[PDB]
Amino acid sequence: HNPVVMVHGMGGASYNFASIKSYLVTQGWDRNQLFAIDFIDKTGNNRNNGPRLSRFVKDVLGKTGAKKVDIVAHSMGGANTLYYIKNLDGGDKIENVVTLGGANGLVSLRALPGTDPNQKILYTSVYSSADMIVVNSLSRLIGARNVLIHGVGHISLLASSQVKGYIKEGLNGGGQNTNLE
Ligand SMILES: O=C([O-])CC(=O)C(=O)O
Repeated sequence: HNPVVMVHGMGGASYNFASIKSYLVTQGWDRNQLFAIDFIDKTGNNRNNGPRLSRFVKDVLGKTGAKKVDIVAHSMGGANTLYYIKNLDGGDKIENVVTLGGANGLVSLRALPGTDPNQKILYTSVYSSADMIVVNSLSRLIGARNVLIHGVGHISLLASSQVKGYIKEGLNGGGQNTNLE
């Protein structure tokens, strides 16, 4: 497995991912390869969070020696991740992306393939018809594996067993990117 970088949303914190971390450890990920960022700007502005994410990923690669990271992102964390890929230095550093209720369309409505010609970035976008915070048209990405679930609220995306199964599938290479390179 690649190291996993977990990216919180507006008003969030690294401890938002505590239950997802516990799940992944019981499914075979090493606790020492799971990394969750804490942004300073809790309002989610890309001009702050994009560069902070860039440096965090650089640090993770430097301390693990991995070639690429995988990303799990919640709400505005999805937009921050896409900004890093689109405008900054993330195009060749990411393999698998999973967004949970992502506010992705504030940056892109396309699953951006990145810049490694040997390997397109693969995406799973999970969103819920019961999400009262992020409308689903912001979460769906053309070219991704888009997964619509029902009955789970925006915060419960971080606890739901059904959501965790899709995270596992995405981190094991089960996302998609059917866009052109
Ligand atoms: O694009 C690159 O590989 C250079 C880079 O990540 C950085 O400036 O830290």
